[PDB]
Amino acid sequence: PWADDFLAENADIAISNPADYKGKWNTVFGNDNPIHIEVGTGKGQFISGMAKQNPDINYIGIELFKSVIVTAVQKVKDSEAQNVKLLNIDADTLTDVFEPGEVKRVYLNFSDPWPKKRHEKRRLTYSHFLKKYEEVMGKGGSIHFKTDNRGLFEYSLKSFSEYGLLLTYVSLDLHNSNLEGNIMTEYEEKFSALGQPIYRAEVEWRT
Amino acid sequence: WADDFLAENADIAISNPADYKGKWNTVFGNDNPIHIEVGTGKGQFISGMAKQNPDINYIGIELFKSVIVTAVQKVKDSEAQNVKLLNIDADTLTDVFEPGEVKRVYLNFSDPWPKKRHEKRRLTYSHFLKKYEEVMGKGGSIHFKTDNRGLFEYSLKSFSEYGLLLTYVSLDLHNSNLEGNIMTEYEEKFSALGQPIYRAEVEWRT
Ligand SMILES: Nc1ncnc2c1ncn2[C@@H]1O[C@H](CSCC[C@H](N)C(=O)O)[C@@H](O)[C@H]1O
Ligand SMILES: Nc1ncnc2c1ncn2[C@@H]1O[C@H](CSCC[C@H](N)C(=O)O)[C@@H](O)[C@H]1O
Repeated sequence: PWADDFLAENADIAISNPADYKGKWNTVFGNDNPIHIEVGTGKGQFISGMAKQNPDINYIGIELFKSVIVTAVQKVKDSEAQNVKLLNIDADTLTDVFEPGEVKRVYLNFSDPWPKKRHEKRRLTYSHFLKKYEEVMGKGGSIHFKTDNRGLFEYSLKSFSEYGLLLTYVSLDLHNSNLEGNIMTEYEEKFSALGQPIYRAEVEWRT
Repeated sequence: WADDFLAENADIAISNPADYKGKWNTVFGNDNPIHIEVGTGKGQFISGMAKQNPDINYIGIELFKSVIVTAVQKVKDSEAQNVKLLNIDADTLTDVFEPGEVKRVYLNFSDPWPKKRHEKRRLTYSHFLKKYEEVMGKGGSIHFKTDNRGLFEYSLKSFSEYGLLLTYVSLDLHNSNLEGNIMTEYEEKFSALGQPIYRAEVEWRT
């Protein structure tokens, strides 16, 4: 039972035309709380938790795989969170969806590592996407990155440094470094069970 | 008192390094690049890198004379002539080298000084980052490896805040194949129990 008409019925959580609201996302939520976005909201357990945890922040999740954003809309439907919208769009469309400074933070969780050299350009921490984040947040923004992948994290650290961003937080073992209020992602729960360390970085723009 | 073998081996352990500021090419006899290690220890590292790379001039610094003696002995057993050693504190680096005279600085398993009041004693603190810039110029780099998650985590932020560019970073050095890697004494000990060894390379922006 493949369900795509499901996303049309819940068009109040899954905005089927997000480009229309560029510059006007404050009207979409009804308040001017800061908008934080997650670029890879696979299954929406994280975004839902951060919403319930922080009612005074407006969360917008982005997902490319429609097979999995469906699960995300269901978690937002169950959590009854009213400060969560979801976009089934590609990260390259960020500048068509948000005006500079409309976004205040970007959350990156367990993104695809694309280990091969030819696929650096597809990594969500590559300078192309680093630019897209600068273009929607301005220089008053930050990136909150967590991943299990040593390769992707190692690369991301260099990529942040090369782009000129300031490292304000870095953990090389998140579940042994006490972080108050940490919402685990689906991928975080599984690789945590595996006893593998989870890396976390906070990176922000210089001003 | 006494018990110093350093006077007899004054050709490896330079007992007056401030005299040679600006003139270290005369101390070696060539213009091979000068790499320095801060916090040498028993000298296993500096000796290995010297024998491995005869075309680089290595100068190791150590504060405790009890342990630099072991370092001069390892340099004595190896036949490397491109190793000098200084029994001095990292602060006097600007009294020993002219800007641009040093090309790289090696930091291995430095003291972490975990509590906040002793941040200023850490060898990756902005004070020392300046001292390294002042002896290397903008053409220098730092090659840091340590077992300490705390110190590495801090150092990465410290490098970023100071404005240095991260060109290499390993969060598991013995699973990331590094070809020219010479293990330090402390590296061998913390390698036991499989603790991960972190490594970073940072260089100045231009
Ligand atoms: N360019 C892009 N735009 C949007 N989503 C993307 C993307 N590239 C990858 N993704 C999505 O990002 C997710 C990363 S894997 C799942 C991560 C999730 N935070 C978790 O921890 O469970 C995948 O669902 C993938 O399809
Ligand atoms: N400011 C300073 N100047 C010089 N040496 C210092 C120093 N602070 C600490 N040290 C020395 O640096 C060493 C740190 S322990 C590391 C030993 C060696 N690098 C190894 O990896 O095996 C100790 O010998 C300590 O006494």
